[PDB]
Amino acid sequence: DTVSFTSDNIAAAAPEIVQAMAQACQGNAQPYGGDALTQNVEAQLKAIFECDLQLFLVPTGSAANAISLAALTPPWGAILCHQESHINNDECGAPEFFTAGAKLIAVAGTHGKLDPQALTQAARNKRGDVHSVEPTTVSITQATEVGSIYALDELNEIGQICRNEGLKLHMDGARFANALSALGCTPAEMTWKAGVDVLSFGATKNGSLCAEAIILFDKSYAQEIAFRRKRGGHLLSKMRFLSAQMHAYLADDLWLTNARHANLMAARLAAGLSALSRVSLIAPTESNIIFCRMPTKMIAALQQQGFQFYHDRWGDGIVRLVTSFATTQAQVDTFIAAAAQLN
Amino acid sequence: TVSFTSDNIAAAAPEIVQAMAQACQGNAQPYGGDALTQNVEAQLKAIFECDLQLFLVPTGSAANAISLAALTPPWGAILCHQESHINNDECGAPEFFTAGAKLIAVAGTHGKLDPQALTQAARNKRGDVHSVEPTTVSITQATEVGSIYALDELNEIGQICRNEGLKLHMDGARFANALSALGCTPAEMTWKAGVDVLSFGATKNGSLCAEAIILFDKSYAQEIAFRRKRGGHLLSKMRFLSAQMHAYLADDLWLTNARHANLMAARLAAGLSALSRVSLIAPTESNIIFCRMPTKMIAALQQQGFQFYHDRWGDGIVRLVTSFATTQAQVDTFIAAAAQLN
Amino acid sequence: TVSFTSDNIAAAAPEIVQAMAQACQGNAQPYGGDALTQNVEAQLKAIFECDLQLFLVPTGSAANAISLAALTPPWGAILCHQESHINNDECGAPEFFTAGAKLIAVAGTHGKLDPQALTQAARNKRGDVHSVEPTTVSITQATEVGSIYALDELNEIGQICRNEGLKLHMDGARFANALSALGCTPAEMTWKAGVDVLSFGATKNGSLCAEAIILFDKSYAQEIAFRRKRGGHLLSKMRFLSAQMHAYLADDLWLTNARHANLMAARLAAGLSALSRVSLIAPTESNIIFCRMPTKMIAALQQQGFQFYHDRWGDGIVRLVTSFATTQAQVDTFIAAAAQLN
Amino acid sequence: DTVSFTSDNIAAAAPEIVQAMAQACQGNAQPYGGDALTQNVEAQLKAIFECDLQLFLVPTGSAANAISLAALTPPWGAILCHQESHINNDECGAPEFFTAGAKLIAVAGTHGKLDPQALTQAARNKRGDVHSVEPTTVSITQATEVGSIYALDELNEIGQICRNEGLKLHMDGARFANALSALGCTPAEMTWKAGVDVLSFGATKNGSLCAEAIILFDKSYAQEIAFRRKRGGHLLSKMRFLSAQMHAYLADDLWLTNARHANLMAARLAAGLSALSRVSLIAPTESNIIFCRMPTKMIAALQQQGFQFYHDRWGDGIVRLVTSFATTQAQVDTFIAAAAQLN
Repeated sequence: DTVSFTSDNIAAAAPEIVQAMAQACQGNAQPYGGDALTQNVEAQLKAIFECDLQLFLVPTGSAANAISLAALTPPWGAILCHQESHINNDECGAPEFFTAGAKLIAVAGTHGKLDPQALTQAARNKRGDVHSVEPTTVSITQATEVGSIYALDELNEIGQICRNEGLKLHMDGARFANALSALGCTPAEMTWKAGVDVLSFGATKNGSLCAEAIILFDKSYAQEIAFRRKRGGHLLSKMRFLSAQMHAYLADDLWLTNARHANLMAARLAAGLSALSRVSLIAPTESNIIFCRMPTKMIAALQQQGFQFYHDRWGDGIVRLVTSFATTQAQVDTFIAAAAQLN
Repeated sequence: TVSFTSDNIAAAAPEIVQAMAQACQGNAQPYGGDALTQNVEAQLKAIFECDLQLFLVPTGSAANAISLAALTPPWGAILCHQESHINNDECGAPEFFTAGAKLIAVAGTHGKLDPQALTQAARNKRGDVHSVEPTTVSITQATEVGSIYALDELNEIGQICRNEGLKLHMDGARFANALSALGCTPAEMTWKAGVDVLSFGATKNGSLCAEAIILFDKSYAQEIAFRRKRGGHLLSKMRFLSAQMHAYLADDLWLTNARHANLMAARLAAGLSALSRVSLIAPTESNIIFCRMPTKMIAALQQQGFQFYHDRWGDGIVRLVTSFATTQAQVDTFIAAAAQLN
Repeated sequence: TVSFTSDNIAAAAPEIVQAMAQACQGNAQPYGGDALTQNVEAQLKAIFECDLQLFLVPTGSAANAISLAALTPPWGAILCHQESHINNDECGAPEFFTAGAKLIAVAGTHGKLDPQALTQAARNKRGDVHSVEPTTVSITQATEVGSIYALDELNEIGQICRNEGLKLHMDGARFANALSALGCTPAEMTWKAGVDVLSFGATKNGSLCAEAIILFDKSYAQEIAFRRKRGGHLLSKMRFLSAQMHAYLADDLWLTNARHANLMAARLAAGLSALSRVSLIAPTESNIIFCRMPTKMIAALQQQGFQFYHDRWGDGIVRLVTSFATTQAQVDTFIAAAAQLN
Repeated sequence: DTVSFTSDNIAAAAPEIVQAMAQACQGNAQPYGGDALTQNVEAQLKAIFECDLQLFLVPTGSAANAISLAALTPPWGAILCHQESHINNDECGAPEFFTAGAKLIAVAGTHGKLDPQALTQAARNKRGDVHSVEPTTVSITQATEVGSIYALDELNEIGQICRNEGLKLHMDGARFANALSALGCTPAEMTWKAGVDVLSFGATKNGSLCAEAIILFDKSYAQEIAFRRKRGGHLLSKMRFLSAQMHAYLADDLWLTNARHANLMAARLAAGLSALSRVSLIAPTESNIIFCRMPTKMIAALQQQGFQFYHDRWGDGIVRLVTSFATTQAQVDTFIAAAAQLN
């Protein structure tokens, strides 16, 4: 039962990250992010993104989305996003809670990526009608929930659509490092250079304990996010224990190394499974998330052998396999050999 | 730099950070599905001598707002003290989670609620559709100024909530500091007095960010679970919040850390009150001291590297907060520096 | 000009404005304490053949938002059609009153929910703390596309709500148009089918602004009474909202206005459908008609002075809505003008 | 049968008000304020207040207060008002609901007014503190709930405080005309000349049915008030029947005449009572609201004779008497004669 591909949050934290917390719990520090360790992490993130920004460390990626969307969306506003996006399905209405009831309008798109024409139509729809909610913000997940990745030309176009229609762009980066490692571009080209204004920098699924970051590029919303982070109960007094994780998460490119390894194990797992006759991939994997089609008997037999994964959410035969930074080749190859015998 | 500003400046106890290292191995079911979250819940059931449900949260203000949101309707009112944490230092976190409930201040001394004023506030404009209806009460134990409710005052507040059909929530951010001074069992300070939901605090008493919502009336379990997730306070890697709480309760570490913090405040106040120009404004009950000093003493102590809060309550008024990590040398140093400036 | 945009452009019925002048004499107890508001409620108890509770509101959007808010928790979900009014033309009024409840669109043909698609959306991710919990269903009768739920279709939805622990709300802004086309009793259309709260619409059928929240499950009476006051929908001089509803129901005037509106729509649809280039999306059931016209014909009718809503649902799709004041000459003028354009 | 002085909401409309809705009935009109009568009413208020403004007709004065405060106050903001204000007591948290949970902070003051020193102290309190809500808006009631009337000097002083502290000033004017008639000033001097940004122009208590007006002087919140009026359910389709009330309300100075009559019948009622030996006035009468002390037996006898009033909400023997536009000199003389016989 120890071989699981349900999610990347089942894994523990990196040894370098837990040791940073043990080295941080020394002496006294000014609470609520006014310490020296938090200032170093914000300055380090500025050099990584090659621009000025403001750090808002939060304990949950869902809170990183809800606080970000609340600073940009008025209660009468609308948040354009994908139907399968995380803010629309697996947050228990956390955006609707923080935005004081702003509506989330699902926009058509393939492979978890917003279609540019469908986004422009949704943005201009009923603009000027007092009887309708007004689209103000667009949310894109990078990497997407279905294991796909926006390319640089796909991100730049969405940003331009936001510019032309007066919309704000928020990037859900719970698996940000997986998309960055698969493209090899700089973090700036994948964020603010493409038009992203607020970024939900995710680190928990990539090796941290709970240290998530709201990376704000448009500092005009700084007062909003700061007040809304405290108002939501996400301003921790002993902040240095969340910035200790992020400091080790960014040191020596540990975050890039962890994400690269997770993407390799997923490509190895998808290669071994798609080679089977009765198994097919819904799309070639680009991150650490795999969506494949297996015969229904193969799903039940694999779960009966101890393998844990997510099924029966996206239809019949659809199985989601997610690797982590701590996934070993033995775990991947064992899952391949087990499904091969059933084939 | 010797500081008595608050207990949130200290780190965690060495056992707390080490229990996370042991929990940092292997894979575990996320969002509280691990056996460690089940253990700390079963451990808290044995401590409070009753059945309960645990909801770990990162901050104590989140524990308050989530607890109050499960008990208070939007058209309801939360009866609390004027100087309470939920009414001042949360940026309207209760008003946010409760979908706009109204916090009504109730008169009282030393951050405590007066039973007469509470009864008059609970019965004000009952049945009137034009006014918000009182529904819940919030008390802080120990209070924001370090005062401690007696078990007899908690029973009276609890009986008022039963007579008026209200719900009782306790802000236990410094729960351990009040429990050690009373020497009573946790059950007598909570559900035996009538407390329905408890914000079990541990951060100030030696944890990194382990706060707990202790629900005694399990009829609100579905609302707390949904609102904690809806508010973004449901962490995936729960075993790292549970590992802090496991070491926090193991071998009575929380009772020892609190007894040490309360004891260090007693020595600091007794040594300062022995000075001619230094007097105590209120008797020290937990780990928060309120004393009066000469204005030159305050500036001279802050030039030497001593940190504390002063202007927030008056001229010459100085607040000193000791934590589990304040040493006997740090207490005697601040006293000797004040004695020289005397 | 001759307009078929909506039935809210119409005047007030002469009997409605007459009743307001008959009620502007003397004093009366405010906020519904008068004898006229109590008479209108008792008059509705006899019409619906059951005990109920009346909550007069100035707007049908508020009637939907207040009703759904009393039934939905903030972490809950409202199951409705994609083209429903609460999901399109209320500026998030349900999301506002419900403190951010998520409106989930359920598949359905001709603006009517599919029973098999509704039962799947209710069971979907039940027990998942990460997902919003479906709590209520909202069906519009008559619907926005001009269709009408039959009695067997209303009872099936009511059974699915009872099977999945859901609460049923009925949007009845054009409730009378659906009742007159079926000829059944108001009880058979509402609570007998399983409806728990009804947005009884009267403005579009000849009233100025007297909308009514008819509550059959009186356990939510306290919620609605507090939420319409909390939303600013509790008028002091309510005897002038109940004066409209009294004349609205007097001598079956509301049934006479609705029957006339449906007959004028059947006349308009018959003449247009007989034309060569004009097609009906579906046969008309209420006072609302959706038809397909050539693009040149639409602009030509707009250039002659005729008013209707277009380019909101597609190319060539035109919505024509008749009112109680629509004359046969206005209808025959629109038929003759569109016929000349062929 | 019963001669009541409970409030001015028990009365009906002026004859001109109900006759105006009958004339605005005939014909078809564009809904949701698109008709010509709603525009003409807005044009009249531009001439009455001698400035450019925007009109938002609402059914209740609580809706006028809550919608106005929601446009000015952010969710983390704070509303400064009096403890006994209508928004803090008799609206069932309507301001808290429309503002998405903004806090209402009570400011000390006498006769329902705000003290300038206590207001500056509440505005400067805990500025820049992220843990505390930030004061953003001020709300004053003219005339106050106890019938007291702000002077023009007191109104201008509060306005400069709002400008010195970056605050927005909203005025609750449910009995606006009662205060305007006694001061004898222009409507502009009472509102925007003193710094009022949005006004809850009240008319129901002065002879209307439900024609309450949100008058916006700072049209930067125009888009926000329109969205918040519709989102709250206060955008009526057949608005030509709310503006028809307001057209007759403003025609031929009917609103000034009704308010003067209400203030006159109150001054006559207070003069005849204070002359009696056993009933005294607690405060000088300024508008249509009176406060007087009576022995307990006189209250019970007046209650058994049919007279209606509030008698135990403020103290021992404290009786509040409220006159309206429909109060006659026969109704005033009858109440005084009955109380004189009891004396």
